[PDB]
Amino acid sequence: GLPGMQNLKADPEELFTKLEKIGKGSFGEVFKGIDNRTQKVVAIKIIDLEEAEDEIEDIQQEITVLSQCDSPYVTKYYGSYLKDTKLWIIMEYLGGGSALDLLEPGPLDETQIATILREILKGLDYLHSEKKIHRDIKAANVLLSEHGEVKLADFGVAGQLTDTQIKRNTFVGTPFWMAPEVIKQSAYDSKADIWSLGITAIELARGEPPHSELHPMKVLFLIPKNNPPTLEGNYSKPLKEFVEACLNKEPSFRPTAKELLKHKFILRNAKKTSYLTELIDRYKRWKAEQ
Ligand SMILES: N#Cc1cccc(-c2c[nH]c3ncnc(N4CCOCC4)c23)c1
Ligand SMILES: [Mn+2]
Repeated sequence: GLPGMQNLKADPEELFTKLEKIGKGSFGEVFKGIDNRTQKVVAIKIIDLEEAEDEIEDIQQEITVLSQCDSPYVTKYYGSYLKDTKLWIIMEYLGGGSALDLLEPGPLDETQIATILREILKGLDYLHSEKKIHRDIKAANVLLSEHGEVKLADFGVAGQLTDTQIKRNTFVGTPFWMAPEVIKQSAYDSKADIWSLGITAIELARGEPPHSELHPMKVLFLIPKNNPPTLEGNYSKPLKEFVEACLNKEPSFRPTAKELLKHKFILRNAKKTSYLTELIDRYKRWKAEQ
């Protein structure tokens, strides 16, 4: 039973005008689309189910997790449609670019980094309160609306905790951002997302996560072996400390998302999300001169 799945008589090729490919998600490509009834722009992920086996279970879970989320900090889910062998997953469209794209014209300043991290933390606090774990936190999965609103996307590997299953052990995520306990498949919880947040903070400050120049297989031994990464360069002490707070090998030593919302780096530097339009405009202009 796939949540939000619509009637098979509903033809998504009739209900939506599929436009250009905007990227990829887990299991399929993502396209920009227009909802023909409201004229609102949507993001559509298309999965060829015939081109899949033992992935439908992971596909169902992504949809279930998305459907149970109701937050200004998480991409909205508008239902699923089956067209022959292809599943159309309709999601909220965010036109501002990902935090990673916004890094292309040049570095971010600490106000921008703090603002983005604060909104990610709002999303993480929501998910964690709902006993959900995102598991793929990185700048490419942090999307902005054209107004500067920041939301979490890519629920392809998200997990659910229950009163019976208080911890997860599955190997999921993107190597460079994965927590040591996830890579070693130890019992883990929401603290794994706090480690990925620390890596994301380095990425927002430097433009790339640690070990970015290495093969992802090398990081599978390096992350559990090495001391946790630190933020190197001329960055503020509160920013380096924020990074260090997230990047502790001991998960119980990592603060919760709610606690990090009161970190001095956030409180001293974060500003209204509306200021992020300057970053969106900077990217639009840059793109136009490439
Ligand atoms: N499954 C999933 C998935 C993963 C990551 C992001 C999104 C996504 C939702 N709304 C969007 N609006 C604008 N760009 C978006 N992305 C598409 C992926 O490439 C980058 C640009 C999205 C969906
Ligand atoms: Mn992805």
